[PDB]
Amino acid sequence: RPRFSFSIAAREGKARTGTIEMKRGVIRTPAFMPVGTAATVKALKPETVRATGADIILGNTYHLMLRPGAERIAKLGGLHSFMGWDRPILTDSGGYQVMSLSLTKQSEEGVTFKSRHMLSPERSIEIQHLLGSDIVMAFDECTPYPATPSRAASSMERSMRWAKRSRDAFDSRKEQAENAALFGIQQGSVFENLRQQSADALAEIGFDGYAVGGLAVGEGQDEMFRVLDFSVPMLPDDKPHYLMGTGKPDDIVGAVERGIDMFDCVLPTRSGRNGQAFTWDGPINIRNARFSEDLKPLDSECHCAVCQKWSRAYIHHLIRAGEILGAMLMTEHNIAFYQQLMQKIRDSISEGRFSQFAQDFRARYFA
Amino acid sequence: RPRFSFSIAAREGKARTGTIEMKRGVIRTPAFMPVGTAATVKALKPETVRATGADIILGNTYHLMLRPGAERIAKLGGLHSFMGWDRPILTDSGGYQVMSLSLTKQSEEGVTFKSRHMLSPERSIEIQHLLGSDIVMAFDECTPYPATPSRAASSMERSMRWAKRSRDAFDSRKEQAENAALFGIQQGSVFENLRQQSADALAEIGFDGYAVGGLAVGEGQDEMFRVLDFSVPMLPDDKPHYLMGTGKPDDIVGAVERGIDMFDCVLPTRSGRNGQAFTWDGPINIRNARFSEDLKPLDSECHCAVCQKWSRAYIHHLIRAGEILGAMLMTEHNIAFYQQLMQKIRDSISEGRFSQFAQDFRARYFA
Ligand SMILES: Nc1nc2cc3[nH]c(NCCN4CCOCC4)nc3cc2c(=O)[nH]1
Ligand SMILES: Nc1nc2cc3[nH]c(NCCN4CCOCC4)nc3cc2c(=O)[nH]1
Ligand SMILES: [Zn+2]
Ligand SMILES: [Zn+2]
Repeated sequence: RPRFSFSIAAREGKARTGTIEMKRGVIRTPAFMPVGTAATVKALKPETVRATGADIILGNTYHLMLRPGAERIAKLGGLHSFMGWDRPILTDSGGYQVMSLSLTKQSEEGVTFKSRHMLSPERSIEIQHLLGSDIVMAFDECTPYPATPSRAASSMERSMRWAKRSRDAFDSRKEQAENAALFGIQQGSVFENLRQQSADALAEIGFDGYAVGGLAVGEGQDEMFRVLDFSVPMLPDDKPHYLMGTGKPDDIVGAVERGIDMFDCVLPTRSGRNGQAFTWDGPINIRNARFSEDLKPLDSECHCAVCQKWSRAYIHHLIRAGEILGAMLMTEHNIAFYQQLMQKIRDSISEGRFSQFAQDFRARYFA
Repeated sequence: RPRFSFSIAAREGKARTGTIEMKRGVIRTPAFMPVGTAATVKALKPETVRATGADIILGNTYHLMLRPGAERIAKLGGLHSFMGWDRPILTDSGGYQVMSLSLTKQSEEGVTFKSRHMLSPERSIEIQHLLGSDIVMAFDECTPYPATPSRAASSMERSMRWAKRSRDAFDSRKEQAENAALFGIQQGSVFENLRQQSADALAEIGFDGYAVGGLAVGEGQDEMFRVLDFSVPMLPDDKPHYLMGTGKPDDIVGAVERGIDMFDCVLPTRSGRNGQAFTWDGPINIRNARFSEDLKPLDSECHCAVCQKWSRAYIHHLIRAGEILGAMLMTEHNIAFYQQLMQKIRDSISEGRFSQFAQDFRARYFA
């Protein structure tokens, strides 16, 4: 397999389906990436993550540099070996904590977090090298929402300067440049002209893929969709488009309708541990007393191992009792559900009936 | 398979190895039973419990009657169906909480716990029927340690009266009597004459197996062994002997040397979640900083899936980070270790070299 090759097999309107080939494996798109922030997809063995259908998982520069340490992971043979996942890993650059943990001194050089730690385009790229990430994100600044046009512009301009520095850092590291891929991240808040400037800047630098950054930060679905409407067409058509931090199933569906190829969110894992289970008729809260004697599986159509074997009643008991198997079963099902969602999306695009699928999905999910 | 058949295949001194055949499966003895108090062996799927080598698991009348409820579990098709374990289940009778949660009003009729709940020989037997346990324990009173001879005698005499009531309750329930087995529980504290009276009383009533109760309650290994020395020979030789609540690996080994066939303890599961891992060179605490960069598996000889795939360093990180996969991996290994211990015990008895195995095990484990 090549370092990186993205091929589009089918389209319907702005939506597309295809594959990313990398050295550690093939990624089917549109893809959902389970989040493995602390070098584990919470409450799941990697074999189980794979069994649900995941092709790639997400790691995090910020968290892994704090614990257990980037250099330590490298000494131990890299993140893949460490956690026992041998397929592709995408790592975020720490740019989102630059905003969410704002503990912080910011400058053109980078960000200092307070023990004190530094992040910069160069250090972020180096850390992702130490981890051995397959898909490296540029170091950026996720602009807070809401932002004035002036502040959004200043922030986006700094991010584009940091994007160039990330590109150069990545390329100066021979082994990284030859074996991994680098994605740039578009910023510009909700403003069309700034999104355009950012897209132009990123394309001039040149990346393997392009993420839409700065969204899923409280703007709401209407506004996110409005921004995607003009923003995704700005990006190179022949490269993958990654919407960072999205999201709920309806968000994913609408985003694919608008040209997005890649997704990540903690929702299936986190909310799984909190008792929310996704079904084709919408989410349920398994803690609810109405499930105490319900012998049906979490979802009536789901093909996952959890739904093959255990009842709502049992999982209800486990979650109420705070039992670890509760978290395990809920999380496996929720991740399996998301992967079944992506599979149905890929198949419907391949067959030219994605518009109808979107319509059918929503009618039932929000009944 | 029969309702219950215990066959002894080999002996060495007081130790023996053989099988218990029941309708839901065969139990190899000496056996270790993982504890599944809240209708789950904590942090493990039943398939994983089986993969470690377990033939039978332990459930608890007291806990399951409180949550989720005995009648509810019965309406849902029984404990096996509920939790997804289709092999034998032994349930304790609630007799040990009669002492540990002493919240309690006690009388010849039974025990009232405070919502208020009642337990008695008749109610305990009924609850274990509702759960669908394969091996039912008689309702007893675990005498506190230390106890005066007079108080130990009074308590033991009440337990023997309760043993008769349990026998009669069990036999009056046709489906239970035809499909499950009933074990009596010896009491009498550390006093030889009272242990003898209890054994005589239990044998006169007649049970499928006999447990040594009232031990592993703070008496220490020397005293426990001293009591086992004269107590186990009092029990019917041709029936299984179950030492309740034991224990550490050295306790198990010495107990088998003294004629015990069956064991249960929370140690591998509970201490597993707390970071203690069992190895042939003794337990280690994986939280210790010395394991932060240790690439070796938890144990160098262990055949479990955990030791095949992940390092001490990774599990150290997970446990320090409070990650659920940490508990999962530690628990799987610890239960696998206990089952490997039992297997080595069975094989050494079969080959007439158990004495040597005991000696070799201790020399290395306590080096
Ligand atoms: N480097 C980089 N990473 C991003 C990551 C993002 N994540 C989100 N939204 C979701 C945030 N989650 C919500 C659930 O709790 C955890 C944080 N929005 C995100 C935006 C970015 C971004 O612009 N840059
Ligand atoms: N019905 C009945 N059940 C028993 C259960 C016993 N368990 C123990 N010792 C271990 C207690 N564990 C120690 C670890 O924390 C949980 C309780 N000792 C036990 C003794 C009995 C007994 O005499 N009767
Ligand atoms: Zn499912
Ligand atoms: Zn192991």
